[PDB]
Amino acid sequence: KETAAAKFERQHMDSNYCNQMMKSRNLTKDRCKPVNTFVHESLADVQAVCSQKNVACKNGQTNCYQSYSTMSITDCRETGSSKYPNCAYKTTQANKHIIVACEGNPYVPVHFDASV
Repeated sequence: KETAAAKFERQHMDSNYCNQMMKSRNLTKDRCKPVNTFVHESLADVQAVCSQKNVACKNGQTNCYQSYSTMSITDCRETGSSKYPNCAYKTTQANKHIIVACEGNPYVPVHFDASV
């Protein structure tokens, strides 16, 4: 069973698209997840953000880090009409800075806090 770091990778890493990938990565096989972001950068370059700019997370904890550069991301957002089993997503591609919460040793991303 998955570690938090493994779950982050299955849910967000990817070095219509959103309906296909959300199903493939087991996000919408048994529920419709409202939002999810996929990052199209190498895993090592996303893991490298845990030593970049320290910032407060949305919740006030301080183990969040913002990437110095923008990264290629796809945002998947459920339509207003979506209902399990027929989940449906609006796909938006963008190049944005990512903010991840990091934990562990090695200190690696375990939550996607935001893109900016």
